[PDB]
Amino acid sequence: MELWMVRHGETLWNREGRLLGWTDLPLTAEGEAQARRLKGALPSLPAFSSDLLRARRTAELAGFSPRLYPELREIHFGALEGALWETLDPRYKEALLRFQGFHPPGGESLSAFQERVFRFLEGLKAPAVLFTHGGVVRAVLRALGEDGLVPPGSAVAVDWPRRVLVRLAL
Ligand SMILES: [Cl-]
Repeated sequence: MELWMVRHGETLWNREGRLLGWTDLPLTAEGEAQARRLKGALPSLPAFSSDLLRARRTAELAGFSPRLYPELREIHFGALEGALWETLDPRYKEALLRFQGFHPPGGESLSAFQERVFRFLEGLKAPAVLFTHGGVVRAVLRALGEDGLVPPGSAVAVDWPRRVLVRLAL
């Protein structure tokens, strides 16, 4: 199944290196511009979006009218929401870099997070554009053997559950 995964545009925390999960931060001005540049650049397929503001806004600016679904949310960082990456306890940093064995206090375990994400992908019947978050895009790419590092406001197409098709960074 062809699936376009769009990482929402820049927020102040994506810029200052602060963990951003369920905190409902808005896109920066540049983040909004990144979203606007996607309009007309992505296939006009049916759209689905995380319910968090920044994701919904990116969809809107990119010319879409997505159905809001919480399963597309970034992982919940719990007590570590907004936590500065610099001073993040080495154990969390390591776990987050390896993308495994990470369960932020009060947040979701990486296992529960990836389960709701892949469960959502399994429920899709026809190709679509998913306006989501960095951790979601990363989970998908990692499962596919490839790096899950794309920049904010960018999109990557994947033929789930097989491989990556194209990476769009404008
Ligand atoms: Cl993100």
